[PDB]
Amino acid sequence: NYFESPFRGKLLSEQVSNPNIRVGRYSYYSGYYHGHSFDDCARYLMPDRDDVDKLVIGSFCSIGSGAAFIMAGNQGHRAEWASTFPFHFMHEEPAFAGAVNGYQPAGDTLIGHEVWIGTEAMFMPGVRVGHGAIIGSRALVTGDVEPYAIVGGNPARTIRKRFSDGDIQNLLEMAWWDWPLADIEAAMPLLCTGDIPALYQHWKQRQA
Amino acid sequence: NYFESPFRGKLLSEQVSNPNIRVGRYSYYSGYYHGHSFDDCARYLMPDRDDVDKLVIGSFCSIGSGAAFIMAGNQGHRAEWASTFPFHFMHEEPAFAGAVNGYQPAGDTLIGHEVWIGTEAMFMPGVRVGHGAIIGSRALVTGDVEPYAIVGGNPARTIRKRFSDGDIQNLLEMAWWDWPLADIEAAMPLLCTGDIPALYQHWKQRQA
Amino acid sequence: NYFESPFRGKLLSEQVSNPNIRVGRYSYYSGYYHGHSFDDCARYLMPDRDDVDKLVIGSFCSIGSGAAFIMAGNQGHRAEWASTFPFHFMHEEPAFAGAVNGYQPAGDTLIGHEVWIGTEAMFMPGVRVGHGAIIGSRALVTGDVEPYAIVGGNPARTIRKRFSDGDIQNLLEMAWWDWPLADIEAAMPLLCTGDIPALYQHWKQRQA
Ligand SMILES: CCNC(=O)CCNC(=O)[C@H](O)C(C)(C)COP(=O)(O)OP(=O)(O)OC[C@H]1O[C@@H](n2cnc3c(N)ncnc32)[C@H](O)[C@@H]1OP(=O)(O)O
Ligand SMILES: CCNC(=O)CCNC(=O)[C@H](O)C(C)(C)COP(=O)(O)OP(=O)(O)OC[C@H]1O[C@@H](n2cnc3c(N)ncnc32)[C@H](O)[C@@H]1OP(=O)(O)O
Ligand SMILES: CCNC(=O)CCNC(=O)[C@H](O)C(C)(C)COP(=O)(O)OP(=O)(O)OC[C@H]1O[C@@H](n2cnc3c(N)ncnc32)[C@H](O)[C@@H]1OP(=O)(O)O
Ligand SMILES: O=C(N[C@H](CO)[C@H](O)c1ccc([N+](=O)[O-])cc1)C(Cl)Cl
Ligand SMILES: O=C(N[C@H](CO)[C@H](O)c1ccc([N+](=O)[O-])cc1)C(Cl)Cl
Ligand SMILES: O=C(N[C@H](CO)[C@H](O)c1ccc([N+](=O)[O-])cc1)C(Cl)Cl
Repeated sequence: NYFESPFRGKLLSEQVSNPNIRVGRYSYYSGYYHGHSFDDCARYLMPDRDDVDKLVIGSFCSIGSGAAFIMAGNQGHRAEWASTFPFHFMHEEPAFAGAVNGYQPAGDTLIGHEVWIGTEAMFMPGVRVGHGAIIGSRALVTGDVEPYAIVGGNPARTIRKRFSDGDIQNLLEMAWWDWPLADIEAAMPLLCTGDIPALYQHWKQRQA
Repeated sequence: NYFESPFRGKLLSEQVSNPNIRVGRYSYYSGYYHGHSFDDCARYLMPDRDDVDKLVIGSFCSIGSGAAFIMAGNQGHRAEWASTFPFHFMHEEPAFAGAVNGYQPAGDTLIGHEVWIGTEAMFMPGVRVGHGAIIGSRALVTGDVEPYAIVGGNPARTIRKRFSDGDIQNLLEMAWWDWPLADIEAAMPLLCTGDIPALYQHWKQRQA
Repeated sequence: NYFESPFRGKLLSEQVSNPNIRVGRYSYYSGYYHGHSFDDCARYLMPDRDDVDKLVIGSFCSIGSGAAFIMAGNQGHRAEWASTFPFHFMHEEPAFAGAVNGYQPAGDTLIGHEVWIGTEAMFMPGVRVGHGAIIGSRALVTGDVEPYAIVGGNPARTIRKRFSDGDIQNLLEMAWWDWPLADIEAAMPLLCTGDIPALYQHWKQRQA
């Protein structure tokens, strides 16, 4: 097992290896219950091409065991053609030669900052998860998620948002995830409360 | 790992081994992310009896990693009896001797032709998936699916059908999945479009 | 593989090892399709502390392969604070020193008697499943379940109850799961039917 205990995961920056996975600071993944390194979480991601959708993960994300990001767009299957069979890809059968390539990209999968993904959640290709969002365990994400939204279910739904629209707006304005570590340690006492307005002030103050 | 890469699966005809799994041509399974051969996808399927429900898979199916077909009907559990405990099966405890066998078959699980199953989809016992249907990833199929229907969710729902009722009817009439490989290669250019009516004509023509 | 066959599981009492998992008699788990012993089914459960929520499982339960019980309450993450990042736990970065511990227990997870859990069902922290309940496969349980209720889905829903409200009430009154094995073998013929009223009488009789 890549992990020594269920209670201690390892940084993304120290286990990612596919060049198409760009991870941010402090972000981590604890997958003892699935034994494999974060790399294998990005399914169907080619480390060999640069013409493909990439998995981008913000900073301070906490990724739960077994999470999975389905990549490679449609994988060559086209529901809108008469046949969803990847003829073009079965290069070993001649009959299927003239077969055209039905593959088509879906765009980078983006995971914002401070996103908490529950064990075994699965993201479809091309979705974009907003900052602070919380992805429920086993939630199957079929689309974009709003910042600070709480989703869950198959298909994933917004259960509610973490803070007030206004609070959210403030949180987005000060983007503490881009703050110099020194300021993070400074505002620390306030990061451990739900007093966004307090935190906002402390911010505005120091900015001076 | 039974598979060498996430981007290349192997034919069903070349890995199936349980006598109760009947697979069609070109149908395949790509399960690098789950390491095991297709055989273990048919859960609780006995290769030793012939008095059991069988997993039948049509031709040109594309089965995603981790797919799973729950077999053995009710497995001896009966929700309608005073106790769902398989007394009859705990043959090691005498008290549970007179226990009657609550096992009961549910019927062959049938997967039509050209069915695209998403990674980690799970089918309950006895369901029948129609031709061309698309099974969303992680979708839990609790019942029959219509030809060309797109299902997904836990429990799985029809999101929509791939083509028009009429188009569908045409597609079912020419069953290109039973066409001689030679004709398949012939109509190939048209199989890579969504012009069912065009394809229908090309068919009717050649039939002459 | 801890198991020799998909058709024969092993008692809980003979494989559990974490001191915080209290299992009842005859209860068992058949997880050949997931290879690991029941112990690893209780995720994030510390065998080293006694100040933590425990997984309690009643008697005569039939636990399906891959079932999973998410423990450790919130795991230190607090959706209601400005940041769901477990600062207090990243003890290797000084900036995050004053970080307060956001961990908070959710209470023992309780699985009543005669509960039939489907392969791959997942229970959230703190839920309490009532006696006789049936948990559908892949069902994600986000809350309490009623005795004799049938749930399923992500999130799990009650599909219906196994017996009549009255029948249920009778079943709860005679709690056959606490009956001396001798009486269990006696009423055996009636335990293999859906005649709760018959069973009730047979009970009342013998009680005399
Ligand atoms: C690292 C591994 N850790 C994990 O995977 C744990 C991550 N935790 C989760 O995903 C949690 O379930 C959540 C944070 C979403 C739960 O938060 P919270 O306690 O606020 O949800 P609640 O318990 O108040 O329930 C609120 C609603 O959310 C729903 N809900 C909770 N978790 C989920 C989930 N994973 N998927 C879908 N719905 C969910 C409940 O069904 C409920 O509403 P209902 O009674 O109308 O059906
Ligand atoms: C071999 C491994 N490959 C795979 O597993 C990939 C298979 N692909 C899938 O299962 C795909 O998600 C689908 C083909 C179903 C998506 O197709 P499509 O793009 O037409 O769905 P859309 O993105 O238009 O969304 C349409 C609806 O389908 C739903 N949907 C998509 N995928 C799923 C799924 N797996 N389960 C349930 N619902 C789904 C969406 O929630 C949406 O409706 P909403 O906004 O009202 O909630
Ligand atoms: C040890 C490994 N064994 C297993 O995992 C098998 C356990 N079996 C299950 O979980 C079964 O699916 C059940 C016992 C729940 C099915 O029982 P039953 O046959 O009475 O359900 P039905 O087939 O009558 O269908 C009734 C409803 O339950 C729903 N249902 C059945 N199984 C599930 C499930 N796992 N999750 C959610 N809903 C479910 C169906 O969708 C259906 O209603 P709908 O047509 O309105 O959508
Ligand atoms: O095995 C094959 N395809 C599967 C998907 O059905 C394989 O996992 C895959 C995934 C992505 C892909 N792509 O998008 O380039 C190609 C093949 C074809 Cl080569 Cl037959
Ligand atoms: O272990 C047992 N049963 C499980 C299901 O609870 C086993 O996986 C199984 C599956 C199917 C079956 N059948 O239908 O013949 C019997 C046992 C009994 Cl032997 Cl205690
Ligand atoms: O790796 C870590 N935490 C994860 C959860 O994000 C680990 O799986 C865990 C689970 C439970 C826990 N607890 O509640 O005591 C602590 C860490 C922190 Cl040490 Cl960075």
